[PDB]
Amino acid sequence: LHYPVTRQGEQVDHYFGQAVADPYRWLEDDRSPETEAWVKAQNAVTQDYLAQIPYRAAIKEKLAASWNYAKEGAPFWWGRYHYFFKNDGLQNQNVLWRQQEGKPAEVFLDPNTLSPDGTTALDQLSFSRDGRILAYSLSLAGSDWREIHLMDVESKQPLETPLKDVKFSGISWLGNEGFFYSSYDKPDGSELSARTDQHKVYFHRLGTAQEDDRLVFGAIPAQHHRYVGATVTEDQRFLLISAANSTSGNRLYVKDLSQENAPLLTVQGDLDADVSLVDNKGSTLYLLTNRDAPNRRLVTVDAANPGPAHWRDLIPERQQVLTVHSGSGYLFAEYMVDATARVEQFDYEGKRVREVALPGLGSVSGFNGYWWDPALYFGFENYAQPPTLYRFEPKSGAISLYRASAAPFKPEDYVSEQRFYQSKDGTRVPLIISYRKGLKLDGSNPTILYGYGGFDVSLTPSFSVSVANWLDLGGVYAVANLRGGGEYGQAWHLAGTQQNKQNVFDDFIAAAEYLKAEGYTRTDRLAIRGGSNGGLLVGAVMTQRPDLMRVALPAVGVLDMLRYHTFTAGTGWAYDYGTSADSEAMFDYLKGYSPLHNVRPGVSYPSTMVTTADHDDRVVPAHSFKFAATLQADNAGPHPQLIRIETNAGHGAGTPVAKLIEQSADIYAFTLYEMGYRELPRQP
Ligand SMILES: O=C[C@@H]1CCCN1C(=O)[C@@H]1CCCN1C(=O)OCc1ccccc1
Ligand SMILES: OC[C@H]1O[C@@](CO)(O[C@H]2O[C@H](CO)[C@@H](O)[C@H](O)[C@H]2O)[C@@H](O)[C@@H]1O
Repeated sequence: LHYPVTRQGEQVDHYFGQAVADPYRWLEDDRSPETEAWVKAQNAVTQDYLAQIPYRAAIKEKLAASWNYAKEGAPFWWGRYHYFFKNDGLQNQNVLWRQQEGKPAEVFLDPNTLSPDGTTALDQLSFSRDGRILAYSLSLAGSDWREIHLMDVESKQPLETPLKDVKFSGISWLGNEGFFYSSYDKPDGSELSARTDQHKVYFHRLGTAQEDDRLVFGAIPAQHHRYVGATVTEDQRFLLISAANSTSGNRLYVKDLSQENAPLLTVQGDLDADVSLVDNKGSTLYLLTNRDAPNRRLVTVDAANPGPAHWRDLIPERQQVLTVHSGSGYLFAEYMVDATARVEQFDYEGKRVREVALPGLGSVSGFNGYWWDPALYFGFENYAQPPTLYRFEPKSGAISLYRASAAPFKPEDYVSEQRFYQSKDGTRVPLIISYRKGLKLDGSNPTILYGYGGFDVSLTPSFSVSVANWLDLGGVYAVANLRGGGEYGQAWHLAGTQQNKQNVFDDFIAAAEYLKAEGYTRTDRLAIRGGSNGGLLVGAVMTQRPDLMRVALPAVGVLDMLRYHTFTAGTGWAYDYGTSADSEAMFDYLKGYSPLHNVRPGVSYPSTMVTTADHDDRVVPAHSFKFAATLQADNAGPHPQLIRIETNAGHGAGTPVAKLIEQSADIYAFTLYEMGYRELPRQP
């Protein structure tokens, strides 16, 4: 195996006076011909390696055939039409259809006709109140940047010129006059890696040029924030503006639109808690918050004097984490019970109406709608159960099947069991293990252990065609609900942040030890996988315990923990990670686990396939480039250290089906091949 030559530069950084060498610093320049040439060379080596795997084509065909079935989402009613997304089976992007009573359904907006390779994706959709205009945002090549387009709803004709430089933005209409959106000024330098830290809310009035858009929030010094959002309430009475510097905690302001020149009132003026508006009933605001509530609570307050001192509990905090949805005049409290959903229906006075029975143990979607929706829809799924849609009539509580899955997977063929293993410090951590029935605990099953562990993100059961295929190939898929996550509230999250981050890695190592001890797998039949913060997870575990697994799959990972805060909106992760600029203690702790700085020459690393994408502006690909370069230079063992750079794709959202299939095929082929399989374990 011949890796491309990666030169080592002379760059040396200093942290509180301590020197740290960065030989691959030049790979951070995403626009240099040198970096572009290195990417092509690496991809060529990776493709040549994968080309030697005899069953890679079979895996890809197996995946494509099983993915090829009709899919349809819940209907959305607006104006004279009902809108719904559909995919005939293998369309790169889902298609937006619509239908009005008395007439046949028709294609309304087909993203597949917007690019030659299915890489342009539809993100936000927001109709004007009269239903005559639609504003929608599009992502190009998968980056976080967006363009907002406008179209006449009835004729489908494009209107005006698209708005540019939109990012991390919703689209909220003020009647039919125009809409609010968020944007960062175009950075000087590469828009894919340059730092952006001053998010602004603008208002676009129909019939004008974007340059004339009114600046609403975020320009004056006192309002500078890395993340800002503005939403007009359903009744058009209030404008809510949220503002934050990190992914946890936010300020919230409310402006009475009924009053002329109404001042911005402070709902929450500090960043010590997360607070969001669920809905409003007149001047009464319903807020979901973790302020003085680790597992969250729902409170109410009058918009005229909305401060925290006046918040009153409506749904008090419980032992389980709360999320609140609203629709049809009811509040739906979704609780997490060991990472699985339970739903309770409440009226706006906080009185419990009933518990909503769910089809089983898994995740739910939906239960969200307007006060005027006669019925609500919700979806249910888990690792062995493809998404199923149900219609729910809130008043009677009647539940009916709206759409059964057309997937070629039979839930009854699989086992999905939950266990709680002990981490190093004694903490019991949840683990959901899925596989085809008939499995023997003889320690030989090829297994993929997946985790994330951070940012209050909870890994609840979800159906994946790719995962189901791994199970059909005879594999075991195990998902750990590591600390750092939000499964058990804020305490669970904080136990995996800053100088406690090692707890997350310890939790993951313990999951791997449990799977081996119980006989599901063994060292040479184990692979670990994770993306973004989960990519860091894999990078840290493989550098700390390179003997623990056979295969490491870090996807779009944060791997240079000393410089991650210097790119795009990376500083927004400082609440979870801390930064090398915080103090000598934080710098030492970060350097102590930073994957890039813990690869050592002479060590034999497991087979690794680092994956990233050229338009990933969430986590710049340079993290992956420098890490892969270091592994190729330092690895002393016989196992391959490869990097696969997806072209015309980003962090992940909106990736076309065609690319998703190729990626999964490459990952599974590589994993089985590195585990020594000469043929597939089961008939494809
Ligand atoms: O191609 C299948 C791979 C091998 C086994 C699990 N896989 C996955 O892709 C799983 C299931 C869906 C999310 N996922 C994943 O790895 O996500 C990584 C990620 C997480 C967060 C942001 C970007 C990317
Ligand atoms: O594990 C042996 C098995 O591996 C295969 C398929 O990958 O070839 C590998 O091992 C060979 C040495 O036995 C190497 O020469 C070859 O490059 C490597 O891919 C099978 O051919 C062999 O039976």
